Amino acid sequence: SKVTTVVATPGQGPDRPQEVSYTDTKVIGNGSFGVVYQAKLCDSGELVAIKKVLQDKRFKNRELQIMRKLDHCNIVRLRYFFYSSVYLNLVLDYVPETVYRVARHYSRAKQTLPVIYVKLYMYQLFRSLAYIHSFGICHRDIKPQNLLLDPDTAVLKLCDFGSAKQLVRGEPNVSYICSRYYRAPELIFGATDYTSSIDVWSAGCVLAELLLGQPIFPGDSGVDQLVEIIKVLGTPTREQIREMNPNYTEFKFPQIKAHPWTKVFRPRTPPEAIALCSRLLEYTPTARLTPLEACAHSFFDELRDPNVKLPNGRDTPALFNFTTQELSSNPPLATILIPPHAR
Amino acid sequence: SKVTTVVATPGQGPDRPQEVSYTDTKVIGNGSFGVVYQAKLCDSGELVAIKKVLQDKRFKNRELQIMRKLDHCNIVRLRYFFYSSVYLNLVLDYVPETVYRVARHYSRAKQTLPVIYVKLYMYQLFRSLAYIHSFGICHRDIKPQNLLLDPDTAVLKLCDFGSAKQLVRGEPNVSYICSRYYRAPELIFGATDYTSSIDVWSAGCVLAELLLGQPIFPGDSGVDQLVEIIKVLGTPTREQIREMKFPQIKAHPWTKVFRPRTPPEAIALCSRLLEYTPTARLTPLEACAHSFFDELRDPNVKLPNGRDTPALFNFTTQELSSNPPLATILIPPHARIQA
Ligand SMILES: O=C1Nc2ccccc2/C1=C1/Nc2ccccc2/C1=N\O
Ligand SMILES: O=C1Nc2ccccc2/C1=C1/Nc2ccccc2/C1=N\O
Repeated sequence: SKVTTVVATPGQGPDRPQEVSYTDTKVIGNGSFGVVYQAKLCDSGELVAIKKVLQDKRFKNRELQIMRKLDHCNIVRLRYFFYSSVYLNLVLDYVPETVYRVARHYSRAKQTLPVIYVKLYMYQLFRSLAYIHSFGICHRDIKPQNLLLDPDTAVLKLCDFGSAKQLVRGEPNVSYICSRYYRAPELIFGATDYTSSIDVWSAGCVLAELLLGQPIFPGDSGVDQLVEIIKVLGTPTREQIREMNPNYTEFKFPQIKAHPWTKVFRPRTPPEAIALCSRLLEYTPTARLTPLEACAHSFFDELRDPNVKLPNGRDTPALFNFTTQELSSNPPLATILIPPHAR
Repeated sequence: SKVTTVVATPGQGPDRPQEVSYTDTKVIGNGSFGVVYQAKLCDSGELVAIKKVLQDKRFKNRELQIMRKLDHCNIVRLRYFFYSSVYLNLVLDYVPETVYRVARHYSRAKQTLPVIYVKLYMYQLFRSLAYIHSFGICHRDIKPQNLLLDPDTAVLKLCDFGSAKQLVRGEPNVSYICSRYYRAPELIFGATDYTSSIDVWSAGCVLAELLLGQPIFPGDSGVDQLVEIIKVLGTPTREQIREMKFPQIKAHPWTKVFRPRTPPEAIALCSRLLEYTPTARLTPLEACAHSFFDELRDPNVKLPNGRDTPALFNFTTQELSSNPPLATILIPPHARIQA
């Protein structure tokens, strides 16, 4: 078949390009950004994904700059990058499924994702967030379609850093990032001074969705979304509104009082799952758990049990190889995060 | 069959309570706002819609206050309102179809609505907007699901004033109103000083959608939406952004957007509605006067089913107030013939 050879620059290390050959190209994803292809490396026979985007030569691609610095087991790895035509081509790890597709399979089969997988996937997402956040980097587009999954190993990898940005105190950021159902209230209210905790709200929406079988805060307009949020969290206090967006414009919302979180999910739902959701989906941004505190939550204790296994009989992926960087926001959590048996 | 009798206040006359009895109730629409039912009046056997929403005792319902003052052939009429349980119930005209349902029928059959209907529906939507805007009222949620249609008469009625508000110069307004695909760029950018022209952008999105067979500016995030907009309008100039980090793609020949044989006037109207600079967009009245609607002003025009078109020229002074001289185009010669 058609073999393409290019001279590409390695994602990490010194800037020393090498000839790379690949074949068996085919589309696997789209979006406004550009196209994602699957390809096979002639050398190793390995499958990789190539994300191709139009690049204005007069400026540095921000996604590329962020990817060159990331190195984590729960984030898709940038293997190489090269230019063609002008297009920037990001050669990344290929993962065969997404949380989006898997949840949809269960959904239209009238089944819910077994909790052991909800635990595994969410724990790995929080690890990836603790890592990028320790560098001040906010993903800003956490949603099921951006959570890659390997069906057999149960490994999850965060992808698509096209909206990612280092958030700096006092510097304004656009409020129009983040996909519909996963946007934190402060973004809906138009704040430009938000923090990385908007990713935590997004992660809480994904957890709730996996437990429920459908999005927890749907709506075609910001108003409709806020109504679904109010039905569950109750009406925001004047103080809470202040904390979300210092410059709120003022709207009249029907004063509704908190709907018992336990009344939200089906009866069999683990109580720890519900408590974690309530600590993630909070109006006050600073009141939400940090990613690391989420990883340490009791909902994930089963993952720390010495004898846990995947339903397919294999062992769980690596869950405890935390680095100092990863733990930097709160070192003492290591006593919970790294169980007695792990190494 | 269960019959409900309530004592209700008339939509607009003097406050003379009336006894209203209805039956055969069923949900025809839902939403975060409140449920809309269809019901049958016992006496005349006529169908009506009942929109029921929770009513706080802190404020009087804004949709209710706005609808008590509206009277127009292209806006659904508030007949009565009454409270129950506390719920506010608005009794309104019933229309059997929506642009949303009609467009979906054609779309999933790989066809587009015949252009004569695009003309009729869009013209009537622009008339309804010229009317509410002449009172400074902005709908703020123009979308296919809020455009009611009568299949046989081709009459269109604007509905759902749950987001509507009188916009006053210098007063801030929330930027989180309006549905996803139909939001003006300035709302996506978070402006709180927008004008009624956000309804015009929304109307342009509906026209483009009816011509195309699918939404013209889809996207799950504001960023994705802006990229689809830029692909068509080109990159906003610094000045345009002011009036309201993306790749500098240029101006896309709107002609490349629609299928071959799409009327050139349809394309020109779309380009004058979907403009970055809000003040640069046509006003509703100017849109009605656009050449894309000339066929509706032809003395011999008929609906495909053979019936005559609905009333299109009975403009009032209020309706024309934003630009009286347009009447020389809006009211065709044959519509001025003496009785
Ligand atoms: O394996 C992958 N590596 C990536 C790196 C960056 C962006 C996407 C991907 C990607 C993807 N893998 C998929 C498997 C099934 C359906 C969609 C995708 C996808 N993308 O839609
Ligand atoms: O006939 C109507 N009068 C209304 C007044 C206010 C709000 C809605 C309506 C309304 C509606 N008519 C419909 C016909 C088919 C599907 C949905 C609707 C609907 N609404 O979804």
